[PDB]
Amino acid sequence: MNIFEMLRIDEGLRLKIYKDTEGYYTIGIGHLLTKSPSLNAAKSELDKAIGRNTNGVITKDEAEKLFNQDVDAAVRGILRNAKLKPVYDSLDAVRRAAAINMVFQMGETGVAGFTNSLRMLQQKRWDEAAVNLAKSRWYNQTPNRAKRVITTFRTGTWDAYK
Ligand SMILES: [Cl-]
Ligand SMILES: [Cl-]
Repeated sequence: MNIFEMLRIDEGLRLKIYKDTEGYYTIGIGHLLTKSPSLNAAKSELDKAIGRNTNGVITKDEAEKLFNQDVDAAVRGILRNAKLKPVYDSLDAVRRAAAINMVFQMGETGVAGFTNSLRMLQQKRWDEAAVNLAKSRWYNQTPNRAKRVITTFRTGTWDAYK
C-alpha cells in the first residue's frame, strides 16, 4: 500500500464531472474543478486542466495524470508550509501518507488549522492525536474516510486500508 492506492480507495475514480461530498464539481480521482455552482464554469476549468475540449468527460490516463499532479502538489504544499513541514519530517513513512491524504482532501491551509493535533503528532502521542483529530467538522462530515486516516496516524500501519 502507498499514498496513491490509499487516495484511490478514499476518493474513487469517476470519468465524468460529479459533485463531491460538499457539492462541488469534481472529476477523476478527487480532482476538484471549482467551488462555483456553474457546470459551465466546471467544464471550462476541466478543458483548461486537460488541455482539450472534453465536454465533461475524460479518459483513465487523463484522470491518472491529474491524480499524479495533485499528489505531487500536496507533498510540495506540505514541504513549503512552515507549520506542516516539521510535523511531516518527524513522521515515519506510513503516517506521512496520512498527512498527504489530509492535505489532498482539505488543502494545506485546512490542515495547518489542526494546530493541537499537529503538535501531538510531532510528539508521537498517537492516541491523543487521534482523539483530537476526531473533534472536527472533517470527522463529522466524512466519518468513514476520517476514521481510516486517523487509524493510520494512530497505528502507523495500513490496517484500516486492508
Ligand atoms: Cl490542474
Ligand atoms: Cl467518508
